[PDB]
Amino acid sequence: MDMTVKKLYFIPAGRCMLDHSSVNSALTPGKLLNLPVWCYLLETEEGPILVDTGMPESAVNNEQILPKMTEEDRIVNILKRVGYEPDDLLYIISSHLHFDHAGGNGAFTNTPIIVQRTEYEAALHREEYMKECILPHLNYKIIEGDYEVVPGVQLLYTPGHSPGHQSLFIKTEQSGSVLLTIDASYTKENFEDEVPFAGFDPELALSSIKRLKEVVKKEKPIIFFGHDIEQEKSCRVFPEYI
Ligand SMILES: [Zn+2]
Ligand SMILES: [Zn+2]
Repeated sequence: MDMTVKKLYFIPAGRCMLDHSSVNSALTPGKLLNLPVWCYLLETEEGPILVDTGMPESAVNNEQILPKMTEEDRIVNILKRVGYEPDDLLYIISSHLHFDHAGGNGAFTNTPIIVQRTEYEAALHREEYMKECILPHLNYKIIEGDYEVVPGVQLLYTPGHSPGHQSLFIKTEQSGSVLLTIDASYTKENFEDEVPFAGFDPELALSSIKRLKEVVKKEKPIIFFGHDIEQEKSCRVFPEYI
């Protein structure tokens, strides 16, 4: 039997202000949304695993897209609070390399950073990628498609929102099956109702959602969305875990 993840921690990593048309492509632009930024910490048998690394420190007190980030929201300060130094981490998982998911990746210079090849290669070329998110000499562990990280921790390839976006399917000891969509769906309605949202390839984003729905049919997991203001406040967050 595969081990489950001992603890899954949801960690607030600051916020990001966007036009409301980013959670619903049909909306008349002109209203602001203040979205939560997340990272996740997985305690496993072989060691702690961090999923995403917050915003780049150039966003600290430095707000189309307006980062709302304090010093406390820097990944190493998050790491201090959880009780680890970067080198304690078994793996870093980058769901993708957008600035609000990979901006702290430079803090981890020894830990393998799991990233999809299509994401990594896009970040080497596409304009939307900040250098903080694609530093050249980190220990990248480049994968393609679905991948088991450690027993209990699986990566589901869900491109569309970005060229190589990936989501997480986790089994925890306390909660059983958990799906973290990350940016494969910002909100429940992006997923449930297939309300269109911001992305590199919306058509591919839809098929990724359709694939996740096949997984949900079979596994019936609890699902946590990437930037969901409605779901946010009833999540148990660090120091609590699920
Ligand atoms: Zn994104
Ligand atoms: Zn995001």
